[PDB]
Amino acid sequence: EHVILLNAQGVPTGTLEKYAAHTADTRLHLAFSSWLFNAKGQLLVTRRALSKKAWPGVWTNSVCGHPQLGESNEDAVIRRCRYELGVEITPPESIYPDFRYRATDPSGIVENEVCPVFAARTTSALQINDDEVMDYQWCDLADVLHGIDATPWAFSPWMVMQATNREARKRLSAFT
Amino acid sequence: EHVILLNAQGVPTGTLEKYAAHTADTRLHLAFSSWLFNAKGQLLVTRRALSKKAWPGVWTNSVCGHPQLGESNEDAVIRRCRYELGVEITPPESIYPDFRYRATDPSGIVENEVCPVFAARTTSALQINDDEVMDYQWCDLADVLHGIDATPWAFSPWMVMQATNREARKRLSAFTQLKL
Ligand SMILES: [Mg+2]
Ligand SMILES: [Mg+2]
Ligand SMILES: [Mn+2]
Ligand SMILES: [Mn+2]
Repeated sequence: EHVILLNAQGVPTGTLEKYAAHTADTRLHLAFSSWLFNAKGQLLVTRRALSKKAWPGVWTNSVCGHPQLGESNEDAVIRRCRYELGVEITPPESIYPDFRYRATDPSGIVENEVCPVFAARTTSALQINDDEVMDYQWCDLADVLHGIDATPWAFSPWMVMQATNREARKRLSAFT
Repeated sequence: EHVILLNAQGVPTGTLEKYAAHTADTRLHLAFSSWLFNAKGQLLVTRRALSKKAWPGVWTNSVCGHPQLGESNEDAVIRRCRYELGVEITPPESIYPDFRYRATDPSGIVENEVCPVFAARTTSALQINDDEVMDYQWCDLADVLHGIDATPWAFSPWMVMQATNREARKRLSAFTQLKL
């Protein structure tokens, strides 16, 4: 797998192997973030495996990943949902198209991404890939927002940023 | 380093090497838990390092540890605060002396402990020890308590059990006063 390097204006300029790409000096690249809800409207929150290079063991929104060259964001979401969670989903919907962020994890590993945000509903049972996900919780979106608002440090920095953007929170609040 | 083994009634029967002790079938042993507040009354919350054998990478209260032979529970608090956090403290106050818990961690390691709970003030700057703590935050107690209420699964189970104990929570609240 790779990541897609982006210039200032967001234009793809080349690629890097994905593992090699995330370092203390990560360069800007393309990503996505997804928030998954089940048919009952519960939010899936996941805990990243301790083997992930960036933010291992961190609670976060359902699924993130890295679109490959010429892959649509919707297809990347679908792909990683299958890969990380063995789950089938409805067509992903746009909830925060212009999200972009840079952050450094506790060991000094940086994410630096153009990271459009989506939401979808699961249409099958999860089947967990424990190389990616070490724990998960189905919960009310309302409670998750309360926890994000009270102890943001207990969640990934991008999950906090996405959830605290007015429009994004508005749009996630509707999948319930 | 060892742990002090306890029987049925809470009576020590011997010691066991610490690493060897914590397994899928951990025996009952002595521990402690401490909640630390700075002068301003903020609570120190910490994130266990990824290398901890039990609940690695989990957010929790300030410091937990295991009294050793000849050591009082309070001196163990003092020692671990220095070892894990580099920090000096005021005399630890007993806020939940009867706390006991058993729990299995995400990879199946069991903790099975008599774990009196304390609170104290820090009196020096932190010098975090990265072999034990990977992250930390100074917070308002109320915020932490709201977080635990909302998403209890995001924290260590013992942190949540202690914080929702009415008596222990009242003492935690007393430590939020600003103290020069
Ligand atoms: Mg991912
Ligand atoms: Mg400890
Ligand atoms: Mn990335
Ligand atoms: Mn123990």
